[PDB]
Amino acid sequence: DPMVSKGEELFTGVVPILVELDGDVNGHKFSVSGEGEGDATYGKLTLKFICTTGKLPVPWPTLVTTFLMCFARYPDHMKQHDFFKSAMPEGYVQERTIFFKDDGNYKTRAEVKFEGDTLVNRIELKGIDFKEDGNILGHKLEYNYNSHNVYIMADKQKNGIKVNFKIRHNIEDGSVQLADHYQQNTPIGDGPVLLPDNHYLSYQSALSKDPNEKRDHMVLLEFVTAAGIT
Repeated sequence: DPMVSKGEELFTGVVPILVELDGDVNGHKFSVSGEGEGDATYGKLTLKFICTTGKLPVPWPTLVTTFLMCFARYPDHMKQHDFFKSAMPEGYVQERTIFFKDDGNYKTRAEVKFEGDTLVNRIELKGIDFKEDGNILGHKLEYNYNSHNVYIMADKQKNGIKVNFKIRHNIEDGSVQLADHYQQNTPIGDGPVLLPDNHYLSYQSALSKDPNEKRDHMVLLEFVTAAGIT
């Protein structure tokens, strides 16, 4: 498949990754830069993020889903369903609303595209209607992360996809903070893209810290594999 070849071909080895985020949550402004690498053959991503403005005013686990689905491992038998890669190098827009249960919401807009050999994720985030002393602005979420399926369907009319999933963030008291994700992606270029049958991505994410790093930061390791089409 001379299409599967093209995007495939852009992702067959280790690819450098840059991430930039500009954020405002209830007027608390912040910026984050991230670097690392993706290896889509194994569904593997290794990333480190730095708050460049000082203290991050929301919990790092809240930004995991915002901070690269083109690095998912699609089984050979499902390569016709990989929208993300098909959209490259010109890229795609990823928009979300993230509804924190009994709290505020993030709205994000990201452009994911190649800049030379580097895969870049540029993000604008706005959060509103958060509680002062709630789980997010009150920093009550644990520094950990649960494994999660992400469900993908075609959105024929935006020539793209829609994505939906729930994340449960562990709260320091032993309870959980639901973060209900609604997502849409659309290609940036006018070139043909793959429009998938319904399927899911399985994600596992591990969070850590760099023992030499004194700035507020997060180290993220993610494994991601497409399935649900046997």
